[PDB]
Amino acid sequence: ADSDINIKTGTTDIGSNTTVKTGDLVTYDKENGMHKKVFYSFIDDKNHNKKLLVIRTKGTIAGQYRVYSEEGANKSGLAWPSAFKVQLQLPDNEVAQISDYYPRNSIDTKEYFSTLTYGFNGNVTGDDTGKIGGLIGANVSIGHTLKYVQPDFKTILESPTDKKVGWKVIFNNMVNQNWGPYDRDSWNPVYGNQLFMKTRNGSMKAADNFLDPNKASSLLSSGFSPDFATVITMDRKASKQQTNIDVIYERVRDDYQLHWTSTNWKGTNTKDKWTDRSSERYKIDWEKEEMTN
Amino acid sequence: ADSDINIKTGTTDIGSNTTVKTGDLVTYDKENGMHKKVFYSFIDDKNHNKKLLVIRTKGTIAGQYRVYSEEGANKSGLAWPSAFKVQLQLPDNEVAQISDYYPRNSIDTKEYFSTLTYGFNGNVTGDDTGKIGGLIGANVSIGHTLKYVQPDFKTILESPTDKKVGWKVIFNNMVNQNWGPYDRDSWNPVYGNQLFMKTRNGSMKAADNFLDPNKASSLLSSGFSPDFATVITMDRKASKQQTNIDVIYERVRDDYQLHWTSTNWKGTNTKDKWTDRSSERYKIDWEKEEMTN
Amino acid sequence: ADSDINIKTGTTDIGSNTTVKTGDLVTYDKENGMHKKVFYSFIDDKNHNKKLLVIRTKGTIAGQYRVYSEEGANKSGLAWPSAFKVQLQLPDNEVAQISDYYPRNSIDTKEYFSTLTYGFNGNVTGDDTGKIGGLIGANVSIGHTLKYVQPDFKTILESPTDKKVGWKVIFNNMVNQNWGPYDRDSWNPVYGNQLFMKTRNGSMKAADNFLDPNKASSLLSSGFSPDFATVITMDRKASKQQTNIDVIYERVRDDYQLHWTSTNWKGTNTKDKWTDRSSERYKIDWEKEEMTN
Amino acid sequence: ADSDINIKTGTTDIGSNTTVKTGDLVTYDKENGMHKKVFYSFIDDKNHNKKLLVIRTKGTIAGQYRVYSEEGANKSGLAWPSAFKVQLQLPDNEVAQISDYYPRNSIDTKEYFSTLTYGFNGNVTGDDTGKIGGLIGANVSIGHTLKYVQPDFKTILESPTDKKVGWKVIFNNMVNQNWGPYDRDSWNPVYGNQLFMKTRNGSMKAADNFLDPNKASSLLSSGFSPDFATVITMDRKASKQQTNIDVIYERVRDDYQLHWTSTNWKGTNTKDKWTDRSSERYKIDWEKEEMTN
Amino acid sequence: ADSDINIKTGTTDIGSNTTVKTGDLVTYDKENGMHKKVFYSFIDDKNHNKKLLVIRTKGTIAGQYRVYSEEGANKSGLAWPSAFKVQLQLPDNEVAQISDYYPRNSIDTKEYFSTLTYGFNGNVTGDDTGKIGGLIGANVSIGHTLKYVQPDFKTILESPTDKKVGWKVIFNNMVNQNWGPYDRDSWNPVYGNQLFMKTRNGSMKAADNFLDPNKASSLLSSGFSPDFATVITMDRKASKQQTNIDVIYERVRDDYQLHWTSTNWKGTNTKDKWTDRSSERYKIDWEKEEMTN
Amino acid sequence: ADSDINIKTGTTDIGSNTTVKTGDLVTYDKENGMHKKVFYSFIDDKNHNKKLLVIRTKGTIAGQYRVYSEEGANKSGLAWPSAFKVQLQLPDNEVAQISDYYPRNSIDTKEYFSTLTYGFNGNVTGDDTGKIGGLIGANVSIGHTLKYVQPDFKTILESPTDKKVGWKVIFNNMVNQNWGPYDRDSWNPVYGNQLFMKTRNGSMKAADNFLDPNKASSLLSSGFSPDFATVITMDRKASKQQTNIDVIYERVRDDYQLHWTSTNWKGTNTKDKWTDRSSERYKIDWEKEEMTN
Repeated sequence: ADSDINIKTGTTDIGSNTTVKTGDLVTYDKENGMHKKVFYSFIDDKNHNKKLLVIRTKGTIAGQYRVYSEEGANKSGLAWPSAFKVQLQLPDNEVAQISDYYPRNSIDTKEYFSTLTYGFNGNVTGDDTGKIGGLIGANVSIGHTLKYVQPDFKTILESPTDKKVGWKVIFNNMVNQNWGPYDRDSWNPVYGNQLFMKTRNGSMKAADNFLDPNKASSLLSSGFSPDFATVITMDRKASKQQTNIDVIYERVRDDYQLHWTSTNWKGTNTKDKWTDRSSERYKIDWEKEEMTN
Repeated sequence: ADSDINIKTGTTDIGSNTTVKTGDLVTYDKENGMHKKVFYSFIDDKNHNKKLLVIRTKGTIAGQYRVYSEEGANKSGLAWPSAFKVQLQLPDNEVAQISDYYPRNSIDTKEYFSTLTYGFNGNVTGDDTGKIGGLIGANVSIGHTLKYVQPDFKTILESPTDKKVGWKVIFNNMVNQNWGPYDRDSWNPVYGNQLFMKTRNGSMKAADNFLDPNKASSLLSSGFSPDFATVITMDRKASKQQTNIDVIYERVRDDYQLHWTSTNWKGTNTKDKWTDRSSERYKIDWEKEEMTN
Repeated sequence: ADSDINIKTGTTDIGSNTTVKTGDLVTYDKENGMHKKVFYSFIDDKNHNKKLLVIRTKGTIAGQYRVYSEEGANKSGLAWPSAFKVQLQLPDNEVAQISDYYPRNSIDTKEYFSTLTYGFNGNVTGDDTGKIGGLIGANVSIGHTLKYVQPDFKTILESPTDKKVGWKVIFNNMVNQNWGPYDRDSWNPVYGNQLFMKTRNGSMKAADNFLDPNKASSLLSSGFSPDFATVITMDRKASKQQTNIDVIYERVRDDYQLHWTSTNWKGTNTKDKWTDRSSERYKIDWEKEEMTN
Repeated sequence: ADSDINIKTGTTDIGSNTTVKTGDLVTYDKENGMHKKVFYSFIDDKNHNKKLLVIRTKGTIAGQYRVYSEEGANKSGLAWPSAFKVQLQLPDNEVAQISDYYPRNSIDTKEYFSTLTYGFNGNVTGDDTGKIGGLIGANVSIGHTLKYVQPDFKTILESPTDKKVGWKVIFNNMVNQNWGPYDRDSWNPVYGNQLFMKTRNGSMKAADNFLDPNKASSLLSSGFSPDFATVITMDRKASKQQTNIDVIYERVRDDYQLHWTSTNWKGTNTKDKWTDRSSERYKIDWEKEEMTN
Repeated sequence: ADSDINIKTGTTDIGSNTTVKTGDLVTYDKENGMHKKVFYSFIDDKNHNKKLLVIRTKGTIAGQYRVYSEEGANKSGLAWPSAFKVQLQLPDNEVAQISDYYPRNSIDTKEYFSTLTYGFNGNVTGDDTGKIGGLIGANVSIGHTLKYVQPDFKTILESPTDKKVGWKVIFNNMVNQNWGPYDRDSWNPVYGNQLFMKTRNGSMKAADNFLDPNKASSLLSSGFSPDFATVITMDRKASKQQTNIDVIYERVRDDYQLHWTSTNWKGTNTKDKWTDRSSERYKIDWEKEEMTN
Repeated sequence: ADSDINIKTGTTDIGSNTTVKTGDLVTYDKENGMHKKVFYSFIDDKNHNKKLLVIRTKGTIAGQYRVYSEEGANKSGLAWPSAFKVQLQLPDNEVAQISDYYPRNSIDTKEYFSTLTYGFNGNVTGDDTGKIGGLIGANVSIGHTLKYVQPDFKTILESPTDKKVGWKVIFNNMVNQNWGPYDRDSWNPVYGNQLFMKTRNGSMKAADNFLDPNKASSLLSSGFSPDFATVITMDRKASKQQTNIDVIYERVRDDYQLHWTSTNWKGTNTKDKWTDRSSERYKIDWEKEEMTN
């Protein structure tokens, strides 16, 4: 921080004594169930070597966790979102550049416990018959415990360039009725992948043996709301002061099936079965300081 | 955060050098037990590409946790709120759009502990006859503990569109006298669903074996107070500057029944038995900057 | 928060550039042991569609925990506060409305631990007579732990309407000398309800066997200090600009009896035996911005 | 909080555009070992319906933990502070009223853990004589752990009226050299009350077997420093604009006695054996805005 | 802190009453997969004895966790980033100097638990054949537990000079599907280094038995975003007011190889196999207050 | 704090309404590997009885952990930093004085847990031969656990005078691959001091059996960055308004050696084997308010 290097807090920040122009653009993709919103801000700070545009991609991508197929009361399929993505990209010829973005990837951590225990113990015995016993034993033990926190979905910044940047919010693992957690590769010889399995031996229809969406991550059904920031810089001398930028909102769905094996339910999961993409092109005008679609 | 992208904090926010018009609208629906309040704010920031309206839906929806029927000291039923909802909807023909909302869905997390321990141990026996013994054992154990916090109710943002948005605050699980927690599906072969059961063998009227409301989640009886924000944007060039919007407050009740088998108490719960819906239309005048009903 | 929807913090609040008129009104009800204080504030913000009055009910209701009954050396009774209440009410012929209140009901939570542990272990034996013993075993163990924090009293907002609002701070459960906790229904076949029982077999007068107030929640004796806010809105065009409002401070007391049973003490608790109600009418003059009693 | 009811923070607070007059009055009572200090502030805010006076009582009351009696090397007594009190009282004829005070009583909490564990385990044996053994067992258990933090002294707001208010800082319990905690009633058949017992059977004089003051709560010896605030309101139209108020600082002492039983030290504690009271009258002049003694 | 030495906060910071010149410079290195961004700030504060330039190196270095080799179906290698580095260096002939930098190295800590437990116990036995028996045991244990937090990567400031400074974010250790953690030296006689081994006995080809990147530190694949700051000072009297500086972004990759023994999978890791170096020369002009590349 | 004594925050602090002159002085000692930086500030506050100079000693001293000798494959030595020091001293004849400094020594704490557990257990046995067994036991246990956090290095303020002040950051203890912690006196009869021993039995060259620096405290290699402040006061009437001050940056290295015992590695540590001192003289001119070297 500025204070760490003996400089007045905020001394190096951009934006002071500058008139900032903001805007809001909303688009609803019915087919893809995506409410997409861009909130932008043009900052042309004259004490800065470039014009700046901050693009905040928000809105909400519905989850759409849903039983889609059902062939027999012993077989059914469930579609669920294994990944949500937001990506922005400047066409090859553009002179403006991706300069910054937030959030970024943070370094995870874990706590580790190492334990060593020494012990001795004696023991004198007897009986109503006069006999007397004796016991002397020792003991040692080495314990190791690992502790780490894990979110239902991980928010990752995709390797950016000066032309593109993106974020993917991917399913990590999830608790199923106080068990697991489970993930896309969880496997049990008897039950297979129990990720979204309600009962193991329940005797009901297949379509009726999936975890209640309310008892699972809310992003799976109701959805995830992007809140990412992208900073584009533009030279004041660039010959062309109009820039196009394409934005993609995407949902990748997995296929989780449950079938009855005469004795119990067994679950299977196939990755990236379906991909839903919604694309929009925005026109950036650095002279009028407006963004449109 | 603005500071993460080297921008002066607050530089991109809307509302400066703007006169904000606010207002309060209260409606009480006695039949449905709902105190409904709208707190709105028109922000027509000329440096923003559109007019802005912030609609805050508050007040509170009574829980209405009560014994509604009773067919003898052996049977009785209890109605309880399994869900509270608030929805805002713009008629499809409106040019105005839903642009943002808060709160949204947050990624849940959990703690995982994996432990591995191994030890050795000596032992020497002996009796007053000169006999000497000896024991040598070793062991290993693998253990894993899962930890996660669970609210009694979950606050969820439903998949919004540019015309409708909503929230649902649904019953999750609950502690019953230091045991459980229990949920809508909890089932015991002997007692059934004990969620709101006061005693297991209690020898009293059935209408009196329901948990004391003071010992259960306060939202079940006294109620929940919505505190949601919805932002609507409007083009300043739109020919028609009046917008209608409907707001619905809702309560979904389950049916928890208790009957005396002959040896103990057994509980059962029926989902979404009743739905109380209170709707109301408001008129948004973007030129006068006022909301009415 | 305003920042969550890209708006400058505070942009939406009421009160700026407004002269606020405040007042203090204190009333002491000796018979009911109640110090009742109203702190009011008139906010007539011309950019808000209505006049506002914020009423803060404070002061403090004495607890009055006491050994009031002494029927011989084997019987004695203790009166204690199981609930404290504060209620505000507008008459039915009023155009003014209850618009907001604080605090409200919060969603409680609980932490849950699920553990699975298994292990193996060898074991060879031998005595000074050639014999050699062997042992091989395994083990599995499932365990779950429920953790939840519990306040001595719970502060609850009762289902409000546009004419009435209220809070009740009710006894939840309490620790009795490093044990329990106990509540209004704790029942032990031998000692009954030990909520406020000092000793179990002590040989003293029944009146001297109650828990020292200094060792129980301080609200039980010294008392609870309300700190609630109610906001009332009034249309500036309504014919009458005067409003009456009744405020009621209330204390509900239980009766904890202790009796000697030949060998030890046993306790019983009777619910809501007494109710100390203290009401007062206030006049609100919206034109002079004064509140009086 | 004001933000909870959509009002600009601080809007309803008193004190703006007002000249506040403050003062310090210090008194040292030698016989009672009490440094008494009053810090006052007159706030005559013209947009508040009454004049206000904030009286803060500070200073320090010496603990005075000390061996007062000695009867040979077998018996000795120690006087210690079990309570510190501060009270303010307006004569009954005064029109001025006590309006608020701080701190007040807060709701205490506790943590409760409920645990259930399942357990199964097999086993096989076989000596060198070729005979095979076996063993199959199961197990189950329930555990409860209560956790709660306990201060050495509790700060309590005594039930106030519109004429008097006070606080009492009472001894709760205390750790004695890692043992305990112990309180005023602690009892052990062998040693009695070990609250301030240095050793259980040390060979020294009684007057030398009391716990080192440095190893016990600092309030017991060096003392307690009150930091309470009392708010008094006054009608501006009151004919008489002078007010008298008495302020009392107090210390209540218990009697801890030790005596050699021939085999070990035994402790006894007598409650409220001595009370040291220091009262002083102050004159409040609401017109000159000064307090004097 | 300034408050610690009785000085008004910020009193000694640089930057007040100074016009600061800032700039952004973005460069994308396709061959090396690096988005490089320099955000600079010239602060020529006349009450400071020298000119100052704050250089912040940001952007992001892709991780590039990939399967580069595959000699058959039973042997494949994975290239992964063991270190990310950012360095700045002023030619040795420059009069300008590196003055400060952030972050720096912080002192690590660890928690230590030492336990001593001693116990006693008895046991009285008796069989239906009138036989009685006793049992008296005793024991003592000494436990020791070590707790410490371990980031997947460590951020280290390399020993700087007045001409060169750098940081290195090096792989520390990581959790592999709840096991481990593992590091570059982890070794098992059976499976070798299991750092990125998906299965121990799977029958898939080698190239398909590497841990899925989504289940490993996100810096390994998507990458790390540098956020370092360097402060350079310059004498205002210096004859040459232009300075060259080289900035180097680097990625060091290890080579983790898997091969099927015939019974299971065995992994090995080769350190610093490859190094990707991306260097760039910037021109600093202290008179014009701009940086260019 | 000021607030604790009813005084407006910052009222007693120095610096307001004063023009502060600051400066940066950088020196790099190549032979001792020390980047030395002084950031100073002259504060001549006219409402303060003396001129002040705040000197902040920063920069960083390289750790320099390294294999210095390799006499054979069974013997090798390692040099490492056991202490880092920064000292300032005013010559005996100087009238200026050391007045304050930060950080200072903080009082350390530890957590102590004392436990007592007792219980009972019955046991009924029986077999096919007809036998009927029985068992009754009792048990008591006393456990103590000590918990305390320990930094790898301690930062200590050396005893200052009005002419000298200093800080020493000394090696405390350190975890070695999950074991230990070890310190400078750690000793095991078999392996001796395992402080920086990589493997106990490893069959490689001694020069290759030292802990990987990345797996040890970062200060050991990359170095420590001082961040200390000392304030010097000067009488405005002192005849000589020039002051000399000498600054020392120091590194003290220990010698850690490893030799092969023909069966395993054995570590040894020799204290303060080497000392690297870098001294610098600065001239303080209180009239021009500049500092030079």
